[PDB]
Amino acid sequence: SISKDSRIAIIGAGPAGLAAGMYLEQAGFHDYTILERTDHVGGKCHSPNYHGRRYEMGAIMGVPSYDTIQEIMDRTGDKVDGPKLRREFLHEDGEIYVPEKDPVRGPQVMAAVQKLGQLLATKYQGYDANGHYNKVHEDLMLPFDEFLALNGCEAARDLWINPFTAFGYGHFDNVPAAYVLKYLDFVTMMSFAKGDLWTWADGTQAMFEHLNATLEHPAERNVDITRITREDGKVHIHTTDWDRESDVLVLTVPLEKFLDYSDADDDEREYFSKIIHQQYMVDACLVKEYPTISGYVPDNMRPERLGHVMVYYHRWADDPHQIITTYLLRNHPDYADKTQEECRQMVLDDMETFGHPVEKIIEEQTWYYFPHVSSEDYKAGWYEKVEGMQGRRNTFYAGEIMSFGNFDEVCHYSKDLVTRFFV
Ligand SMILES: Cc1cc2nc3c(=O)[nH]c(=O)nc-3n(C[C@H](O)[C@H](O)[C@H](O)COP(=O)(O)OP(=O)(O)OC[C@H]3O[C@@H](n4cnc5c(N)ncnc54)[C@H](O)[C@@H]3O)c2cc1C
Ligand SMILES: CCCCC/C=C\C=C\CCCCCCCCC(=O)O
Repeated sequence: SISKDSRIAIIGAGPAGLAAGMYLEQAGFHDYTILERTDHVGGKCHSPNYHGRRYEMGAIMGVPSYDTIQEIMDRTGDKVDGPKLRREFLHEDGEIYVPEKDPVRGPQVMAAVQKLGQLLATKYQGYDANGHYNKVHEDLMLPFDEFLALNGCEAARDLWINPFTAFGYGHFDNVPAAYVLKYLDFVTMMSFAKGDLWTWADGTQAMFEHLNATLEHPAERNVDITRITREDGKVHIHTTDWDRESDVLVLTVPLEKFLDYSDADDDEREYFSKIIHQQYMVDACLVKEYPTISGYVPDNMRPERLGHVMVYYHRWADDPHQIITTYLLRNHPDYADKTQEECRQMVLDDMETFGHPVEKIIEEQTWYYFPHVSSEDYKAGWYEKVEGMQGRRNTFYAGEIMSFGNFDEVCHYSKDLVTRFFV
Protein backbone atom coordinates (compact mmCIF):
# COMPACT_ATOMS: atom_id res chain seq x y z
CA SER A 1 0.00 0.00 0.00
CA ILE A 2 3.06 2.29 0.22
CA SER A 3 5.24 2.67 -2.89
CA LYS A 4 8.73 1.08 -2.85
CA ASP A 5 10.25 4.41 -3.91
CA SER A 6 9.09 6.24 -0.78
CA ARG A 7 11.73 8.06 1.27
CA ILE A 8 11.20 6.53 4.73
CA ALA A 9 12.60 8.21 7.84
CA ILE A 10 13.05 5.79 10.77
CA ILE A 11 13.63 7.57 14.05
CA GLY A 12 15.89 5.61 16.49
CA ALA A 13 18.58 2.96 15.91
CA GLY A 14 17.57 0.69 18.77
CA PRO A 15 16.33 -2.82 18.10
CA ALA A 16 12.93 -1.48 16.88
CA GLY A 17 14.44 0.93 14.32
CA LEU A 18 17.10 -1.47 13.08
CA ALA A 19 14.46 -4.18 12.70
CA ALA A 20 12.24 -1.68 10.83
CA GLY A 21 15.16 -1.07 8.46
CA MET A 22 15.91 -4.78 8.04
CA TYR A 23 12.30 -5.73 7.27
CA LEU A 24 11.57 -2.72 5.04
CA GLU A 25 14.73 -3.55 3.07
CA GLN A 26 13.81 -7.23 2.77
CA ALA A 27 10.33 -6.10 1.52
CA GLY A 28 11.91 -4.07 -1.33
CA PHE A 29 11.88 -0.66 0.38
CA HIS A 30 15.43 0.55 -0.33
CA ASP A 31 15.11 4.27 0.32
CA TYR A 32 15.06 4.32 4.13
CA THR A 33 17.21 6.33 6.52
CA ILE A 34 17.61 5.54 10.22
CA LEU A 35 18.28 8.58 12.42
CA GLU A 36 20.01 8.03 15.78
CA ARG A 37 20.52 10.75 18.37
CA THR A 38 23.57 9.17 20.05
CA ASP A 39 26.90 7.99 18.67
CA HIS A 40 25.97 4.32 19.02
CA VAL A 41 23.40 1.74 17.96
CA GLY A 42 21.50 -0.89 19.96
CA GLY A 43 19.61 1.49 22.26
CA LYS A 44 18.95 -0.29 25.58
CA CYS A 45 21.01 -3.23 24.30
CA HIS A 46 24.18 -1.65 25.59
CA SER A 47 27.25 -3.72 26.29
CA PRO A 48 30.35 -1.78 27.30
CA ASN A 49 33.90 -3.11 27.58
CA TYR A 50 35.82 -3.81 30.77
CA HIS A 51 39.19 -5.57 30.89
CA GLY A 52 38.63 -7.52 27.69
CA ARG A 53 34.97 -8.56 28.26
CA ARG A 54 31.65 -6.86 27.66
CA TYR A 55 29.17 -6.40 30.50
CA GLU A 56 25.49 -5.50 30.21
CA MET A 57 24.16 -2.06 31.20
CA GLY A 58 20.79 -2.93 29.62
CA ALA A 59 19.42 -6.08 27.99
CA ILE A 60 21.02 -9.45 28.83
CA MET A 61 18.82 -12.33 27.74
CA GLY A 62 16.28 -14.05 25.51
CA VAL A 63 14.24 -17.27 25.38
CA PRO A 64 14.00 -19.92 22.64
CA SER A 65 10.64 -18.42 21.50
CA TYR A 66 12.47 -15.20 20.50
CA ASP A 67 11.80 -16.09 16.83
CA THR A 68 12.36 -12.57 15.42
CA ILE A 69 15.73 -12.30 17.17
CA GLN A 70 16.65 -15.67 15.66
CA GLU A 71 15.85 -14.18 12.22
CA ILE A 72 18.16 -11.25 13.06
CA MET A 73 20.99 -13.62 14.13
CA ASP A 74 20.38 -15.63 10.92
CA ARG A 75 21.09 -12.43 9.00
CA THR A 76 24.12 -11.33 11.09
CA GLY A 77 25.65 -14.75 11.72
CA ASP A 78 25.65 -14.14 15.48
CA LYS A 79 25.17 -17.06 17.90
CA VAL A 80 23.78 -17.51 21.42
CA ASP A 81 27.16 -17.99 23.08
CA GLY A 82 27.15 -16.18 26.44
CA PRO A 83 27.67 -17.55 29.96
CA LYS A 84 24.92 -19.63 31.51
CA LEU A 85 22.48 -17.93 33.86
CA ARG A 86 22.04 -19.40 37.35
CA ARG A 87 20.06 -18.08 40.30
CA GLU A 88 19.51 -18.33 44.03
CA PHE A 89 16.86 -16.62 46.17
CA LEU A 90 17.61 -14.33 49.11
CA HIS A 91 15.39 -12.86 51.77
CA GLU A 92 15.83 -9.18 52.50
CA ASP A 93 18.15 -10.19 55.38
CA GLY A 94 20.43 -12.01 52.86
CA GLU A 95 19.52 -15.56 53.99
CA ILE A 96 19.36 -18.13 51.19
CA TYR A 97 16.03 -19.86 50.63
CA VAL A 98 14.56 -22.29 48.13
CA PRO A 99 10.97 -21.22 47.41
CA GLU A 100 10.45 -24.07 44.91
CA LYS A 101 10.90 -26.58 47.75
CA ASP A 102 8.40 -24.98 50.14
CA PRO A 103 5.97 -27.89 50.83
CA VAL A 104 2.99 -25.59 51.47
CA ARG A 105 3.40 -22.52 49.25
CA GLY A 106 5.13 -24.38 46.39
CA PRO A 107 2.12 -26.57 45.50
CA GLN A 108 -0.26 -23.61 45.90
CA VAL A 109 1.76 -21.58 43.41
CA MET A 110 2.21 -24.38 40.85
CA ALA A 111 -1.49 -25.35 41.10
CA ALA A 112 -2.42 -21.74 40.31
CA VAL A 113 0.07 -21.85 37.41
CA GLN A 114 -1.67 -24.99 36.07
CA LYS A 115 -5.02 -23.29 36.41
CA LEU A 116 -3.85 -20.06 34.74
CA GLY A 117 -2.30 -22.05 31.87
CA GLN A 118 -5.69 -23.53 31.04
CA LEU A 119 -7.44 -20.16 31.17
CA LEU A 120 -4.78 -18.78 28.78
CA ALA A 121 -5.24 -21.79 26.47
CA THR A 122 -9.04 -21.59 26.38
CA LYS A 123 -10.82 -18.48 27.70
CA TYR A 124 -8.10 -15.95 26.82
CA GLN A 125 -7.01 -17.13 23.37
CA GLY A 126 -5.39 -14.27 21.50
CA TYR A 127 -3.79 -12.88 24.66
CA ASP A 128 -0.24 -13.54 23.39
CA ALA A 129 -0.52 -11.81 20.00
CA ASN A 130 2.24 -9.28 19.35
CA GLY A 131 0.96 -5.75 19.89
CA HIS A 132 -2.41 -4.54 21.16
CA TYR A 133 -4.27 -3.88 17.86
CA ASN A 134 -6.15 -7.15 18.26
CA LYS A 135 -8.33 -6.11 21.24
CA VAL A 136 -7.60 -8.38 24.18
CA HIS A 137 -10.19 -9.82 26.54
CA GLU A 138 -11.48 -7.15 28.94
CA ASP A 139 -10.15 -9.12 31.98
CA LEU A 140 -6.60 -8.67 30.63
CA MET A 141 -6.98 -4.87 30.87
CA LEU A 142 -7.06 -5.02 34.67
CA PRO A 143 -3.92 -4.91 36.78
CA PHE A 144 -2.28 -8.36 36.92
CA ASP A 145 -3.16 -9.04 40.56
CA GLU A 146 -6.83 -8.15 39.89
CA PHE A 147 -6.79 -10.34 36.80
CA LEU A 148 -5.36 -13.22 38.87
CA ALA A 149 -7.87 -12.63 41.72
CA LEU A 150 -10.82 -12.71 39.28
CA ASN A 151 -9.74 -16.21 38.25
CA GLY A 152 -8.61 -17.44 41.69
CA CYS A 153 -4.97 -17.72 40.50
CA GLU A 154 -3.33 -15.28 42.93
CA ALA A 155 -0.57 -17.66 43.98
CA ALA A 156 0.74 -17.81 40.37
CA ARG A 157 2.13 -14.31 40.99
CA ASP A 158 5.04 -15.93 42.93
CA LEU A 159 6.31 -17.45 39.68
CA TRP A 160 5.46 -14.52 37.36
CA ILE A 161 6.85 -11.79 39.68
CA ASN A 162 10.58 -12.74 39.50
CA PRO A 163 11.19 -12.01 35.79
CA PHE A 164 8.76 -9.07 35.85
CA THR A 165 9.05 -6.73 38.88
CA ALA A 166 12.75 -7.47 39.50
CA PHE A 167 13.24 -6.96 35.75
CA GLY A 168 12.06 -3.37 35.99
CA TYR A 169 8.57 -3.71 34.58
CA GLY A 170 6.75 -2.61 37.75
CA HIS A 171 4.22 -4.03 40.13
CA PHE A 172 1.23 -6.31 39.68
CA ASP A 173 -1.05 -4.03 41.76
CA ASN A 174 -1.18 -1.66 38.81
CA VAL A 175 0.40 -2.99 35.58
CA PRO A 176 -2.26 -4.40 33.24
CA ALA A 177 -2.24 -8.17 32.65
CA ALA A 178 -2.17 -7.46 28.90
CA TYR A 179 1.50 -6.46 29.11
CA VAL A 180 2.47 -9.10 31.68
CA LEU A 181 1.13 -11.96 29.55
CA LYS A 182 2.30 -10.74 26.15
CA TYR A 183 5.82 -10.70 27.65
CA LEU A 184 5.57 -13.67 30.00
CA ASP A 185 3.22 -15.87 27.97
CA PHE A 186 3.01 -19.43 29.23
CA VAL A 187 5.88 -20.73 27.10
CA THR A 188 8.12 -17.76 27.95
CA MET A 189 7.33 -18.19 31.68
CA MET A 190 8.17 -21.87 31.42
CA SER A 191 11.51 -21.18 29.71
CA PHE A 192 12.50 -18.67 32.38
CA ALA A 193 11.45 -21.00 35.20
CA LYS A 194 13.63 -23.74 33.63
CA GLY A 195 16.60 -21.38 33.05
CA ASP A 196 16.41 -21.95 29.29
CA LEU A 197 17.76 -18.49 28.61
CA TRP A 198 19.84 -17.05 25.81
CA THR A 199 22.85 -14.81 26.52
CA TRP A 200 25.71 -13.40 24.37
CA ALA A 201 29.44 -13.34 25.13
CA ASP A 202 29.83 -10.09 23.18
CA GLY A 203 26.70 -8.60 24.76
CA THR A 204 23.19 -8.13 23.40
CA GLN A 205 24.47 -4.90 21.77
CA ALA A 206 26.79 -6.88 19.47
CA MET A 207 24.11 -8.46 17.26
CA PHE A 208 22.46 -5.07 16.80
CA GLU A 209 25.79 -3.46 15.88
CA HIS A 210 26.21 -6.32 13.40
CA LEU A 211 22.65 -5.99 12.09
CA ASN A 212 23.18 -2.24 11.47
CA ALA A 213 26.32 -3.03 9.42
CA THR A 214 24.43 -5.55 7.25
CA LEU A 215 21.88 -2.89 6.31
CA GLU A 216 22.05 -1.26 2.89
CA HIS A 217 21.83 1.98 4.88
CA PRO A 218 23.51 1.79 8.31
CA ALA A 219 22.04 4.31 10.77
CA GLU A 220 23.04 7.97 10.62
CA ARG A 221 24.37 8.85 14.06
CA ASN A 222 24.74 11.99 16.17
CA VAL A 223 21.57 13.36 14.53
CA ASP A 224 20.05 16.15 16.64
CA ILE A 225 16.45 16.43 15.40
CA THR A 226 15.10 19.86 16.43
CA ARG A 227 11.76 19.83 14.54
CA ILE A 228 9.54 17.48 12.57
CA THR A 229 6.56 18.87 10.57
CA ARG A 230 4.07 17.04 8.34
CA GLU A 231 2.40 19.52 5.96
CA ASP A 232 1.30 18.86 2.38
CA GLY A 233 1.49 15.05 2.48
CA LYS A 234 5.20 15.21 3.30
CA VAL A 235 7.49 14.77 6.29
CA HIS A 236 10.09 17.43 6.94
CA ILE A 237 12.92 16.83 9.40
CA HIS A 238 15.06 19.65 10.81
CA THR A 239 18.38 18.75 12.43
CA THR A 240 21.26 20.88 13.64
CA ASP A 241 23.27 20.10 10.44
CA TRP A 242 20.63 19.68 7.71
CA ASP A 243 16.93 19.70 6.99
CA ARG A 244 15.42 17.18 4.60
CA GLU A 245 12.13 15.93 3.24
CA SER A 246 10.77 12.40 3.48
CA ASP A 247 7.56 10.69 2.36
CA VAL A 248 6.99 8.53 5.50
CA LEU A 249 7.88 8.75 9.21
CA VAL A 250 8.35 5.60 11.33
CA LEU A 251 8.73 6.38 15.05
CA THR A 252 10.55 3.88 17.33
CA VAL A 253 11.35 6.57 19.92
CA PRO A 254 9.31 7.65 23.00
CA LEU A 255 6.02 9.10 21.71
CA GLU A 256 5.39 11.52 24.62
CA LYS A 257 8.88 12.92 24.03
CA PHE A 258 8.02 13.18 20.31
CA LEU A 259 5.40 15.83 21.26
CA ASP A 260 8.20 18.21 22.23
CA TYR A 261 9.86 18.47 18.78
CA SER A 262 6.95 17.91 16.37
CA ASP A 263 3.74 19.46 14.99
CA ALA A 264 1.84 16.96 17.16
CA ASP A 265 -1.90 17.06 16.43
CA ASP A 266 -4.62 17.03 19.12
CA ASP A 267 -4.95 13.25 19.29
CA GLU A 268 -1.16 12.78 19.46
CA ARG A 269 -0.89 15.28 22.31
CA GLU A 270 -3.94 13.84 24.09
CA TYR A 271 -2.99 10.20 23.95
CA PHE A 272 0.81 10.33 24.06
CA SER A 273 0.52 12.48 27.19
CA LYS A 274 -1.02 9.44 28.94
CA ILE A 275 2.19 7.38 28.53
CA ILE A 276 3.83 6.41 31.80
CA HIS A 277 7.18 4.68 32.32
CA GLN A 278 9.52 3.04 34.80
CA GLN A 279 12.68 4.48 36.33
CA TYR A 280 14.87 1.39 36.27
CA MET A 281 18.35 1.90 37.77
CA VAL A 282 21.38 -0.25 37.02
CA ASP A 283 24.69 -0.03 38.86
CA ALA A 284 27.78 -1.71 37.43
CA CYS A 285 29.73 -2.74 40.55
CA LEU A 286 33.05 -4.22 41.59
CA VAL A 287 32.42 -6.27 44.73
CA LYS A 288 34.33 -8.10 47.48
CA GLU A 289 33.31 -11.65 48.50
CA TYR A 290 32.33 -12.23 44.88
CA PRO A 291 29.01 -14.00 44.43
CA THR A 292 28.96 -17.52 43.09
CA ILE A 293 25.54 -17.18 41.42
CA SER A 294 22.99 -14.47 40.55
CA GLY A 295 20.60 -13.46 43.38
CA TYR A 296 16.89 -12.53 43.35
CA VAL A 297 15.16 -10.90 46.34
CA PRO A 298 11.35 -11.35 46.21
CA ASP A 299 11.10 -9.50 49.56
CA ASN A 300 12.47 -6.41 47.80
CA MET A 301 9.92 -6.72 44.92
CA ARG A 302 7.10 -5.57 47.22
CA PRO A 303 6.03 -1.95 46.65
CA GLU A 304 6.87 -1.26 50.34
CA ARG A 305 10.55 -1.98 49.55
CA LEU A 306 10.74 0.27 46.46
CA GLY A 307 14.29 1.37 45.66
CA HIS A 308 15.94 -1.74 47.15
CA VAL A 309 18.00 -4.15 45.05
CA MET A 310 15.68 -6.81 43.60
CA VAL A 311 18.21 -8.81 41.58
CA TYR A 312 21.94 -8.73 40.72
CA TYR A 313 23.72 -10.33 37.78
CA HIS A 314 26.65 -12.74 38.12
CA ARG A 315 27.92 -12.68 34.52
CA TRP A 316 31.59 -13.79 34.59
CA ALA A 317 31.89 -16.66 37.08
CA ASP A 318 35.65 -17.18 36.72
CA ASP A 319 36.85 -13.64 37.52
CA PRO A 320 35.95 -12.11 40.89
CA HIS A 321 37.21 -8.73 39.65
CA GLN A 322 34.58 -8.54 36.90
CA ILE A 323 31.41 -6.42 36.91
CA ILE A 324 28.30 -7.29 38.92
CA THR A 325 25.27 -5.24 37.90
CA THR A 326 22.45 -4.47 40.36
CA TYR A 327 18.83 -3.64 39.57
CA LEU A 328 16.24 -1.50 41.38
CA LEU A 329 13.11 0.58 40.63
CA ARG A 330 12.71 4.21 41.70
CA ASN A 331 8.95 4.66 41.01
CA HIS A 332 5.49 3.30 41.74
CA PRO A 333 2.13 5.05 41.02
CA ASP A 334 1.10 4.91 44.70
CA TYR A 335 4.42 5.96 46.28
CA ALA A 336 6.69 8.93 46.39
CA ASP A 337 9.43 8.08 43.98
CA LYS A 338 12.99 7.50 45.11
CA THR A 339 15.99 9.74 44.51
CA GLN A 340 19.16 8.61 42.68
CA GLU A 341 21.10 9.34 45.86
CA GLU A 342 19.05 7.31 48.33
CA CYS A 343 18.81 4.42 45.84
CA ARG A 344 22.62 4.36 45.33
CA GLN A 345 22.94 4.04 49.14
CA MET A 346 20.50 1.11 49.17
CA VAL A 347 22.66 -0.55 46.50
CA LEU A 348 25.56 -0.25 48.93
CA ASP A 349 23.61 -1.35 52.02
CA ASP A 350 21.76 -4.22 50.33
CA MET A 351 24.85 -5.71 48.69
CA GLU A 352 26.58 -5.54 52.10
CA THR A 353 23.62 -7.34 53.68
CA PHE A 354 23.76 -10.03 50.97
CA GLY A 355 27.42 -10.58 51.77
CA HIS A 356 28.85 -9.16 48.54
CA PRO A 357 29.89 -5.63 49.56
CA VAL A 358 30.49 -3.08 46.80
CA GLU A 359 34.08 -1.78 46.44
CA LYS A 360 33.34 0.53 43.50
CA ILE A 361 30.48 1.65 41.25
CA ILE A 362 31.99 2.26 37.80
CA GLU A 363 28.76 3.03 35.89
CA GLU A 364 25.17 3.95 36.79
CA GLN A 365 22.13 4.49 34.60
CA THR A 366 18.47 5.20 35.31
CA TRP A 367 16.81 4.04 32.14
CA TYR A 368 13.63 5.24 30.47
CA TYR A 369 12.05 1.84 30.83
CA PHE A 370 8.82 0.09 29.82
CA PRO A 371 6.60 2.80 28.43
CA HIS A 372 2.98 1.81 28.92
CA VAL A 373 -0.47 3.09 29.93
CA SER A 374 -2.60 2.61 33.09
CA SER A 375 -5.39 0.00 33.28
CA GLU A 376 -7.95 2.83 33.15
CA ASP A 377 -6.41 4.26 29.94
CA TYR A 378 -6.03 0.79 28.48
CA LYS A 379 -9.72 0.12 29.27
CA ALA A 380 -10.80 3.49 27.79
CA GLY A 381 -9.31 2.21 24.53
CA TRP A 382 -5.81 3.77 24.22
CA TYR A 383 -4.64 1.21 21.69
CA GLU A 384 -7.78 1.29 19.52
CA LYS A 385 -7.21 5.02 19.08
CA VAL A 386 -3.46 5.05 18.48
CA GLU A 387 -3.47 2.04 16.17
CA GLY A 388 -6.39 3.69 14.37
CA MET A 389 -4.06 6.65 13.74
CA GLN A 390 -1.45 4.48 11.97
CA GLY A 391 -0.56 6.28 8.72
CA ARG A 392 -2.07 9.65 9.64
CA ARG A 393 -0.02 12.24 7.81
CA ASN A 394 2.33 9.46 6.69
CA THR A 395 3.29 8.63 10.28
CA PHE A 396 3.66 5.18 11.80
CA TYR A 397 3.99 4.37 15.47
CA ALA A 398 6.23 1.62 16.79
CA GLY A 399 8.75 0.79 19.52
CA GLU A 400 8.10 -0.25 23.08
CA ILE A 401 4.80 1.56 23.77
CA MET A 402 3.13 -0.25 20.86
CA SER A 403 4.14 -3.73 21.97
CA PHE A 404 6.20 -4.45 25.06
CA GLY A 405 9.60 -3.36 26.33
CA ASN A 406 11.68 -6.41 25.47
CA PHE A 407 13.81 -6.56 22.36
CA ASP A 408 12.06 -9.48 20.66
CA GLU A 409 8.57 -7.91 21.05
CA VAL A 410 9.61 -4.56 19.54
CA CYS A 411 11.46 -6.26 16.65
CA HIS A 412 8.47 -8.56 15.99
CA TYR A 413 6.29 -5.45 15.93
CA SER A 414 8.55 -3.62 13.43
CA LYS A 415 8.51 -6.73 11.25
CA ASP A 416 4.70 -6.87 11.34
CA LEU A 417 4.43 -3.09 10.73
CA VAL A 418 5.97 -3.72 7.31
CA THR A 419 3.44 -6.48 6.61
CA ARG A 420 0.50 -4.48 7.97
CA PHE A 421 1.00 -1.19 6.13
CA PHE A 422 3.88 -1.31 3.68
CA VAL A 423 3.87 -4.43 1.56
C1 LIG B 1 18.55 -2.74 32.33
C2 LIG B 1 17.78 -3.33 31.19
C3 LIG B 1 17.63 -4.71 31.07
C4 LIG B 1 16.92 -5.26 30.01
N1 LIG B 1 16.87 -6.62 29.88
C5 LIG B 1 16.32 -7.19 28.74
C6 LIG B 1 16.44 -8.55 28.48
O1 LIG B 1 17.10 -9.31 29.23
N2 LIG B 1 15.81 -9.08 27.37
C7 LIG B 1 15.05 -8.29 26.52
O2 LIG B 1 14.48 -8.78 25.54
N3 LIG B 1 14.95 -6.94 26.75
C8 LIG B 1 15.59 -6.39 27.85
N4 LIG B 1 15.55 -5.04 28.04
C9 LIG B 1 14.61 -4.26 27.17
C10 LIG B 1 15.19 -4.04 25.76
O3 LIG B 1 16.54 -3.61 25.85
C11 LIG B 1 14.33 -2.99 25.05
O4 LIG B 1 12.97 -3.37 25.09
C12 LIG B 1 14.72 -2.75 23.59
O5 LIG B 1 16.07 -2.29 23.51
C13 LIG B 1 13.74 -1.73 23.00
O6 LIG B 1 14.16 -1.36 21.71
P1 LIG B 1 13.63 0.01 21.05
O7 LIG B 1 14.38 0.21 19.75
O8 LIG B 1 12.12 0.02 20.90
O9 LIG B 1 13.98 1.15 22.12
P2 LIG B 1 15.45 1.57 22.64
O10 LIG B 1 16.32 0.36 22.90
O11 LIG B 1 15.29 2.50 23.82
O12 LIG B 1 16.10 2.44 21.44
C14 LIG B 1 15.67 3.75 21.20
C15 LIG B 1 16.67 4.42 20.27
O13 LIG B 1 16.19 5.67 19.81
C16 LIG B 1 17.14 6.67 20.10
N5 LIG B 1 16.47 7.96 20.30
C17 LIG B 1 15.77 8.38 21.41
N6 LIG B 1 15.30 9.64 21.16
C18 LIG B 1 15.70 10.01 19.91
C19 LIG B 1 15.50 11.18 19.15
N7 LIG B 1 14.97 12.28 19.70
N8 LIG B 1 16.04 11.25 17.89
C20 LIG B 1 16.76 10.18 17.36
N9 LIG B 1 16.96 9.03 18.10
C21 LIG B 1 16.44 8.96 19.36
C22 LIG B 1 17.92 6.14 21.31
O14 LIG B 1 19.20 6.69 21.44
C23 LIG B 1 17.98 4.66 20.99
O15 LIG B 1 19.06 4.33 20.15
C24 LIG B 1 16.33 -4.45 29.04
C25 LIG B 1 16.50 -3.08 29.16
C26 LIG B 1 17.21 -2.52 30.23
C27 LIG B 1 17.34 -1.02 30.32
C1 LIG C 1 12.35 -14.13 29.91
C2 LIG C 1 13.59 -13.25 29.85
C3 LIG C 1 13.64 -12.32 28.64
C4 LIG C 1 13.32 -10.84 28.94
C5 LIG C 1 14.07 -10.23 30.11
C6 LIG C 1 13.71 -8.76 30.25
C7 LIG C 1 14.30 -7.94 31.14
C8 LIG C 1 15.36 -8.31 32.10
C9 LIG C 1 15.84 -7.36 32.92
C10 LIG C 1 16.94 -7.52 33.97
C11 LIG C 1 17.48 -8.92 34.20
C12 LIG C 1 18.44 -9.03 35.40
C13 LIG C 1 19.21 -10.34 35.23
C14 LIG C 1 19.76 -11.04 36.46
C15 LIG C 1 20.39 -12.39 36.10
C16 LIG C 1 19.38 -13.54 36.02
C17 LIG C 1 19.99 -14.91 36.35
C18 LIG C 1 18.95 -16.02 36.30
O1 LIG C 1 17.74 -15.73 36.22
O2 LIG C 1 19.31 -17.22 36.33
